Amino acid sequence: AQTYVVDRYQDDSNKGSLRWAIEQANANPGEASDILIQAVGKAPYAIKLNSALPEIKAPVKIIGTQWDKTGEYIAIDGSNYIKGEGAKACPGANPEQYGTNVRTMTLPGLVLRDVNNVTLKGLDIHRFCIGVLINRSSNNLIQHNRISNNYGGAGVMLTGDDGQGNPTATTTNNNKVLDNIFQDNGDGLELTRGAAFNLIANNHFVSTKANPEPSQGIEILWGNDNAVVGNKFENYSDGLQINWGKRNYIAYNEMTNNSIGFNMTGDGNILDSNKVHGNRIGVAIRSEKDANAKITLTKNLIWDNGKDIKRCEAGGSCVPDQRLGAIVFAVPALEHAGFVGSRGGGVIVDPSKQQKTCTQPNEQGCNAQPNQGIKAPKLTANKGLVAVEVNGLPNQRYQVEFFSNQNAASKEAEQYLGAITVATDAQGIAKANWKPSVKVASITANITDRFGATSELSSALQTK
Amino acid sequence: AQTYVVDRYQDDSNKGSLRWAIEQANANPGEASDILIQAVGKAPYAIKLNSALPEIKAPVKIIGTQWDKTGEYIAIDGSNYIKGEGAKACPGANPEQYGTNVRTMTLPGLVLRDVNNVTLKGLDIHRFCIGVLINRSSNNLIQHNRISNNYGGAGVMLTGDDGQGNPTATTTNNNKVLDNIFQDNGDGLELTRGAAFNLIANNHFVSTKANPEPSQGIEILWGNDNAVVGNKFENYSDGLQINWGKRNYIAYNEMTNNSIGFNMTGDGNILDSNKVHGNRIGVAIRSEKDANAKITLTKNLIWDNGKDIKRCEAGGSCVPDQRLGAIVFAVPALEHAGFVGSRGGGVIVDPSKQQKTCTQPNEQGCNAQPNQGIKAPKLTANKGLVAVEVNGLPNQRYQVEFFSNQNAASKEAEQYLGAITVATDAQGIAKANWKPSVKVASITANITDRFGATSELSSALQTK
Amino acid sequence: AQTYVVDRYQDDSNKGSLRWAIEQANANPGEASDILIQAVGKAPYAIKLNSALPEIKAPVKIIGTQWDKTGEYIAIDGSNYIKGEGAKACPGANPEQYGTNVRTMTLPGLVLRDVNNVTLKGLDIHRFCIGVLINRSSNNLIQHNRISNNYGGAGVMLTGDDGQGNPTATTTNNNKVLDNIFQDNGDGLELTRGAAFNLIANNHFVSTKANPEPSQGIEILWGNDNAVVGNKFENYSDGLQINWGKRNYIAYNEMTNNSIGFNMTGDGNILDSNKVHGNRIGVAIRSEKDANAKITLTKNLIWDNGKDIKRCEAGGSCVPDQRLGAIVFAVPALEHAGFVGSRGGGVIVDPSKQQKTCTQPNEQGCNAQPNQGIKAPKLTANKGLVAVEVNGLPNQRYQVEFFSNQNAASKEAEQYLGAITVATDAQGIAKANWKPSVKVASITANITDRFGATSELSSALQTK
Amino acid sequence: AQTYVVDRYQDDSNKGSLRWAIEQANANPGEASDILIQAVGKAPYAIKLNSALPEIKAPVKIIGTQWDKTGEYIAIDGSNYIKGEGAKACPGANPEQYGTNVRTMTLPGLVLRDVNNVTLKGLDIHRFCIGVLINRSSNNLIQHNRISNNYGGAGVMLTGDDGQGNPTATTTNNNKVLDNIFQDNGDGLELTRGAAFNLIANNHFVSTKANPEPSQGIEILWGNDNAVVGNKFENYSDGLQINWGKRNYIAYNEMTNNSIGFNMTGDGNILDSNKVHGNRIGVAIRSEKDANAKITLTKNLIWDNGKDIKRCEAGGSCVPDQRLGAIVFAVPALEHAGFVGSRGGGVIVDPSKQQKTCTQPNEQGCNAQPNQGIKAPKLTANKGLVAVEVNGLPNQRYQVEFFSNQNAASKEAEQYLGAITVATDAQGIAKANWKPSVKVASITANITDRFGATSELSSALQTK
Ligand SMILES: [Ca+2]
Ligand SMILES: [Ca+2]
Ligand SMILES: [Ca+2]
Ligand SMILES: [Ca+2]
Ligand SMILES: [Ca+2]
Ligand SMILES: [Ca+2]
Ligand SMILES: [Ca+2]
Ligand SMILES: [Ca+2]
Repeated sequence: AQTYVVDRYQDDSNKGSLRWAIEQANANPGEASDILIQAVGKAPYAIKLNSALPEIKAPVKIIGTQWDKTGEYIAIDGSNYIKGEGAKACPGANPEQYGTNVRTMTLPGLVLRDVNNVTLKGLDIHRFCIGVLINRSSNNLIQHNRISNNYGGAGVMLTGDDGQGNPTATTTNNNKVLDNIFQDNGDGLELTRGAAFNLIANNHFVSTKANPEPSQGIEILWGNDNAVVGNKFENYSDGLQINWGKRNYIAYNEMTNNSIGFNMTGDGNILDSNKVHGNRIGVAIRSEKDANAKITLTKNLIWDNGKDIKRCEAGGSCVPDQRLGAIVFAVPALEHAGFVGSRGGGVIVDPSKQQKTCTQPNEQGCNAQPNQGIKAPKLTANKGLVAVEVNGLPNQRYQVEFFSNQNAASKEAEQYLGAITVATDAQGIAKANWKPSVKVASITANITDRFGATSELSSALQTK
Repeated sequence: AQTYVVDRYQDDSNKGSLRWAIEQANANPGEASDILIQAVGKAPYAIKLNSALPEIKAPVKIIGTQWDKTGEYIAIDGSNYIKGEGAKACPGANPEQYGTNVRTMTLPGLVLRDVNNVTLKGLDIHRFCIGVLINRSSNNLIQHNRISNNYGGAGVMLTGDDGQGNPTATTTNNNKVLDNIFQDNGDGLELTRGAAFNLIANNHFVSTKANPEPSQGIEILWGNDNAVVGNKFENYSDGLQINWGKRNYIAYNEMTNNSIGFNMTGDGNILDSNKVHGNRIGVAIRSEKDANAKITLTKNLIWDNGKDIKRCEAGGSCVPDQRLGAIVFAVPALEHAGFVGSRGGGVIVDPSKQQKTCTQPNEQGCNAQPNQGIKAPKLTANKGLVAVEVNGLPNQRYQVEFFSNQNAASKEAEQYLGAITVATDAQGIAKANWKPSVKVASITANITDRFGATSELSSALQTK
Repeated sequence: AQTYVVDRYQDDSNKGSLRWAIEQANANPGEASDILIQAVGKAPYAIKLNSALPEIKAPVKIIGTQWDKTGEYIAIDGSNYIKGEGAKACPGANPEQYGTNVRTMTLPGLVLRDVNNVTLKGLDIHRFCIGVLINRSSNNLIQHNRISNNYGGAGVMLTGDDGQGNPTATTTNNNKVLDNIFQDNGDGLELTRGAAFNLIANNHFVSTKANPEPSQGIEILWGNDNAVVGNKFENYSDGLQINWGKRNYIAYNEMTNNSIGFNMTGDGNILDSNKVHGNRIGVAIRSEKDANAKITLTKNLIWDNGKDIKRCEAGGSCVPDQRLGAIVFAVPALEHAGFVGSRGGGVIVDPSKQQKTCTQPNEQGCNAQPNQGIKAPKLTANKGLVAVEVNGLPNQRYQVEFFSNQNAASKEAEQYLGAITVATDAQGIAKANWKPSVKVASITANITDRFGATSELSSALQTK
Repeated sequence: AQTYVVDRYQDDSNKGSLRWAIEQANANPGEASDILIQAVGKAPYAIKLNSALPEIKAPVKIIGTQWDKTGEYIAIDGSNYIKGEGAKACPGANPEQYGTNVRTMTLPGLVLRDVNNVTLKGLDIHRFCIGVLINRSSNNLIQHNRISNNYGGAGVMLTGDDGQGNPTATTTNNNKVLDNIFQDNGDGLELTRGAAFNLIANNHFVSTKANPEPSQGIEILWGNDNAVVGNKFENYSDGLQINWGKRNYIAYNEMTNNSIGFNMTGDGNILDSNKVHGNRIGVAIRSEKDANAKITLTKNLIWDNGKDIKRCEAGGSCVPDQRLGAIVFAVPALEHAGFVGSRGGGVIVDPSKQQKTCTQPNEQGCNAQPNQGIKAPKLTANKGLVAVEVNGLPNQRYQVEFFSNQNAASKEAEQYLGAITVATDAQGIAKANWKPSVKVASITANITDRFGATSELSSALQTK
């Protein structure tokens, strides 16, 4: 009824199996049950399934108990029933589409749907299409797990999908995802279709050359009001990509060796104090249909980008003549004309549907320049002070953030120096002087308007 | 019905006043209304109230519109009707008790109760007892405000109090508190009595010599499952104090010039990657009645403490012979025997109710050593390598974290060097060698057991 | 009514005959009656029956009273009505099958069925097919008898057979079989189809060249929870063979001149302190469908085997290239592919039904290596001490038993030296040193895991 | 419902305790439940109870899980609630009586009453009065446990007591007691008041100087039809004592350093092939009221006795002028006149109740010489052969067993040489010659009559 020992790694409905334990817990939906998976035989430890597990329908804890003793995971492996090679193993909702960058809820290892308060600890969710599907499911806890080699939807997919494809705002919330290793998953983790107020923190999102399609470490696709804090993202096309999700607080993450560190859209998203380095582009902000979306950047250390890392599975930058740097507007993705890379397994997008970024203000049938076309400030040396000039809307507040680099040739933002607040006059101009806190080589600055839209960096100002 | 301009700083119910606008919005509880407060007259700008505003009962946005133009706040000031000197201005639920370190919901400036989706922007909530009371109220947004000189309950109090004093878990949730300056409030911000899944981020919590009773920057008192990220905490008795709240994720905060940086209790709380420096004690972990509480510390930079900062308004360290350092167990607070400082305005605690921390095996009538008495590891220099010895329970996982200091005399944790995972044998011993990543002066380490309990730091090892 | 004298060795229903006495006792099922068979004429003494006796249906004692005076038996001889030569005299349940190694309850001398508390003493149950059939019959006593030349089912068959062929667990129990000579019976004694908690002790089970089919001294075929103690077993194919009976305690028996001493399967069976010598194989442990069966050996003296004794009537070892020794896994029997010998009189097994023992871990359609593939330990000389290495599962108890031989070339287990208890670490390794108790020539050891599975013997270590 | 983890060594009714688990299992009497006791803290491991556990009322397995990993026991300790020193801690049914040698069912650690199929594994049942009470309870399994320091009834007491003190024959049966260490228990194990068909095997029954009253390793007191095989008995007053229990098969046990090895009464008991050495008396056979009781000895190796080991807690031999040796008739115990030692804690026997052994054949008011006064045979050297003369009843079978000693002065039975069968003539005489199998120093012999009564040993015959 309440504790179920799993002392056999066979996949059948007889006492001792993981399947059995789940079927037992499911017959007591009211009871909070602990499913305790023992170590059996010798490392490595794996339950190789022969069919999909039944969906989880009780507030259970599935604990790989070996982690408590040696830090080793107990795998739950779908490779026996999920045949195929790479992303071809994972059909989408349309069966001619396959992989991770297509609508799909296919072939999950563990399904948390219409249920709450599930804990997963000590497991390796290995070689499914979706590792863990969390759908209309809240107050769950996923920590001290490995999530590996899931080549379909995502390693962990939190989606508020109502069934019909519409988002829900109050169903897939308040989940925690802590201290997990996400390795070689097409998309590491998805927050999508209304999933909100979730905490994703202190995880390692890593891809290697083994990954069939290295796409997004985290993809936020119409997911909202989440917190993404203190994670590391390596070797993906985009470390984190937002597709029209809103009001997510993304802070103190490290994004490195991706094509793009942060691939951004969506009104109200904030990147705060992240370390973004060793990418082709640090932060990209794309044009989108919502011309009132403001994407905020504050205190981010963004440096040592412009690396030749062209990796473009439904994101990233592979356009050869693409403008590189710390923060770059109007970078194209899957939905944009000019984009170079895969748009998804077995997908053809119609050139008639590919969106264009407006190059003149009155232009029609295009997405506005993002962040309402806000312009980087101008820096000039002025008798040992740094003089900043802001060009924006009239009678408005602007937050000027200053950054330094120890390399005098660098034109990015290696160290954060501090900020000031300025008010434009009736022509939209504001000037101000600012003494450096330290003695430094080059200085950049950007601005954030009253709605939270942040500009690109100014040209570097070289001192001496 | 939907937009209400406030063009008069008088406090009356006639068209144009803040009071009027709120009364109007309250008569349309279904309608989301914007209350837009204009600049009137000359800076500084203040609406000096003559009585409590009516409680907010509609999903409104109260915007100080001057912030959008020059970054200046429009104050809402209770000093006309909240007379008294210091904390004596603010009676508690018991009227002979006063101030911030007592049960109180008295004399708030704005009451958000039994209502959701309220936004406050551009305001200075000045000289009330509680600045903003959020009580059984969810999905609110408090940003770009100043919260000043509130000497009662807290600058912002999020409490699930049911009225009788019992917590509620589903009423006071999913709130955001972002980019605010909290200055000279007795308690900067409270998360209490069940308030959960809130995000408190990128705020400055500061106290000056003007503060009548400088207590806790943030106090978590039976508040749970919250995220506290990227804030700065200066000059309080405790930067952040937890009193028996559970499972809060506290990360990437700076705690400086407090008596205690983090004053901790409560099962499942995690301090991750915080900067804790210039305090008497960096992190204190108190004994408590729940002997199964595990408090986790991981990757925290804790250094330059042991300062002579004795400031003890319901927390802090003022005990003269108190052991100082980075991480210290069994520090007393208000509920503990041996404590030195105020236990609250007009409160006498009975010496019969003051709790003691057990010093001896088999001792009775006391709280166990916290974190289940976990012991710091032993470091020894060993053929150019650093040898660690772990002493814990048998056949268990332990996470050894290594820290370095560039000062060879420092015995704390200035820079985080990395971690290894070890398994104890049948006597509860594990050894491991570990080469420093860099060439450094002194090295410390701690351990975290399988339940998330983290030890104090080892003795420093000087390399020479 | 209560005592019936048998003073005539004719077989008829008139007063004085054995038949008469049994018919009389049967008409008083409530009365415990003594049937006292006198000596009549001169030795040898025999009642030569002309038809089957009626089945026994009262709690009688059938006493051959001559044993009380001179130790001579009074025979009950079926050779007049059981014609045929050898095993061909004894059809099975299927009449085209014949002999002892087939399902059969045919042609018994005395039938103890649906009755309890029968004593047989002082008799020679001679030349029937089954000597004494005990079937759904309990609390009986069989001692000081001879059981001879029964070439069908068994000399004594205790079976819980319900009639249809299914076992019963509570019907054929608590019987005792003590101080009898079982000579030249195909199967000496059977414990089968649920018969449990019986005591078989201090009997001599012997076969000579007269025996048509010398099979199993004792066969346990789905018999459980019995005790088999202090018997001698000579000249059979298997001294004692278990076929999937469970939890029998087999101890302090002598097995000699058999092809196999103990031919073992069945979860929970324990061989304790037996003397097993002068056989082709001492103890064989077969593969079986129950992959969780653990067969335990402890303190057995097993030596002087590897004899050229190929005798394989439904057991034994006749495979020419068969690995020989003290304890050998995966030896084939009747149900196994590769087996060499009779599979039963008039039985053809289908090559499609013959079971194979898996030779690789992932192999399909085969029985696992028995005792879960437990491996013999490794012995090495180590500064005059004996160093043992165990390779097993991680964090487990193993019981290492040491044995010596006075012949330095012997690789078996002549004398039992003592045991130690070791705990494997996280790689499944344990080492231990052990000084011999005596000064001896060669040393072997085995291991028993926590589930009671015992390994084969290690390579011999010669001390020099 | 089915598996209950015990992860806390506190004694209370809250989740995790042993008490809790038992209360839970008791509410599902139909469910077979596993109670799994974890290792908690550091070795040694003990649950110190504060009150009696509730009686066990479900077919549970109580497993100390640590044994599976390192061979260590988890103790269940009654010393907190069972105060007193030594046997004085344990009142009997009469409260002025105390200890182990009195009617008592007081203060058990685990009560198995009116319930079946209980397994105990991996535990140390420490410092109760009765360790485990098995009373009207069957098909239980007790293995791999320690049973220590129980100074009342017995370490393990199997009794068919109906409550009033009357035996039951069908209630306390088919239990197994295997591979346990019984240490410093007053009475190691009891089979009493009708308990039958139990198997007690491969246990170590040991007493040290710590034992307050070292009485009987095993006491059989009106227990019947049991098997006691392959155990070791050291340092008690009697290794094994039978008090009027019947038809027990006691075989292949080692009895050493006791005052008496086997202290015997009771019709139908058989001692077969035991090793009895280093005691004051090897085997004692007492007089008793049942003058038809026959006690059998066959193939026992009994030598090196006559040691000065006077230890007489309700058995043993302490009479100073007592006849010593291998097999001795008419040794007194508790119920006999002439006895020297304790007759039980706080027991006074009335000299009017003390039984006397008849010294003349038709003497009145006394117990007959045991084994019907059977006389040892007479041996004489006869031209290199050994001539035996038997003096017994007329026209009877006698089984002559021959024994040798390698010491020519020894008059006991060190090695078993073989047996012959003789028939007395009308004067009760039988003579026979017998060549020794080996060349040996001295030879003894005894006889066993047709009813199973065995004599003492003859005078030794010295061969030269
Ligand atoms: Ca994607
Ligand atoms: Ca995806
Ligand atoms: Ca406070
Ligand atoms: Ca307060
Ligand atoms: Ca057979
Ligand atoms: Ca047979
Ligand atoms: Ca006793
Ligand atoms: Ca007793």
